[PDB]
Amino acid sequence: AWPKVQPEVNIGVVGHVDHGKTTLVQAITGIWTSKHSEELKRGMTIKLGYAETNIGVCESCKKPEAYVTEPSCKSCGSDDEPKFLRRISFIDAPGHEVLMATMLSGAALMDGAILVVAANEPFPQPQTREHFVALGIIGVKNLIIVQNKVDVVSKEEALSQYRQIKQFTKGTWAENVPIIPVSALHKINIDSLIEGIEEYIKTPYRDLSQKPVMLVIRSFDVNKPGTQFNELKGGVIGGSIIQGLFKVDQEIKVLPGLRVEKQGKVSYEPIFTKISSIRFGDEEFKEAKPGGLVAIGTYLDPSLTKADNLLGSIITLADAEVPVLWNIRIKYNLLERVVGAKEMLKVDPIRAKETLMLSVGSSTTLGIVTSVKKDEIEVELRRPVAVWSNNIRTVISRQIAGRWRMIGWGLVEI
Repeated sequence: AWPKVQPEVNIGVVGHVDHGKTTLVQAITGIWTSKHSEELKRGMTIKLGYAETNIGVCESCKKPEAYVTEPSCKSCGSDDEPKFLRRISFIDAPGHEVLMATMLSGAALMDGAILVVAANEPFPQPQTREHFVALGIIGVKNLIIVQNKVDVVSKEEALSQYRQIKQFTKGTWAENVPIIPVSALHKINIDSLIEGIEEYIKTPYRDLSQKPVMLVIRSFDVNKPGTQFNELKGGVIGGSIIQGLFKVDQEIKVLPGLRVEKQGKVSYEPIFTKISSIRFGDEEFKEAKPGGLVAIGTYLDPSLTKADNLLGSIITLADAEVPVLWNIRIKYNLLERVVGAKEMLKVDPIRAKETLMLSVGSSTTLGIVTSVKKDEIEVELRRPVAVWSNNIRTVISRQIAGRWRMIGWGLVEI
């Protein structure tokens, strides 16, 4: 039989627009990501397209048709349970995305991604061009492009566009990202896509002994109304554990933690508690490894987690040693120009004393530059950040126009 495991990789599905990639996940998995009642029935995630699947292969059958997301090979005249390969998860932002300071999170929670482009529209649309650029800044690796809606266009018109795409990736990091053509609506060529995810978005190497760290992307008071006081449950933390391993019953802390205002002056107190449960989807486990979105029960005053109070923090083992710097040094690489408004605008170098909005892990906190050099800048943060590792990639964003737009990335120095 196939196992009851947690997902081991997160794949971000970055689409052009609407439910034309909400149904692509829905097609690979069979459980709509936008407006999924899986948030009501174990799976609370706002704005989150979070769905998972098991991936197997019928050894007895030919590829790509040999891949299955189900324990069955009937698809190809075989009653042999197929081989299980892994369980994966997809993440994507609903319809007119809104992936401004939300997509930046995917940076940490994304072992690879999928950029879906409409095959019956001119390539590359505006949104597509920039989506492309955001994946460079995010530093996302494994990428696959998907020509959606190819059954609505001629093999030649489909092939023609293919060319433009390859002629766009020509020169950039995605020089050779594969382009897989499908039809998410009427399910055309979905097998090749599963074979593609298997070949191009392999699960990255994991060191299960590394300092356990988890990025909290959601948190809340799981209790319902009318609950009798002596029957309440501790706050629940939702997020993706990045490195390390977390077992139920461990002593953990939350960084930066709880904001304190004593003596008129603002300070942060790390929040300690213990793990009461680990849950990946509908299934409860005992260990949480990097892989999908995990819901963690705690002994925290629900009042501390209610309405994502903790979003942006990071969970680490109680004893871990993680600094939280109100001031950080960054080895950056700015962007030449950024598309927007009329024609693809130019980026001004880092001005001293200007306000930037940087994002470490799942925390985008803005600060003030205090020092500027060719490769390094020093920023005075509005809120402290927990620097769990040394070269934690950061995304620098300036408010060009009225929108906070990405102007480059950088590595945090310590």
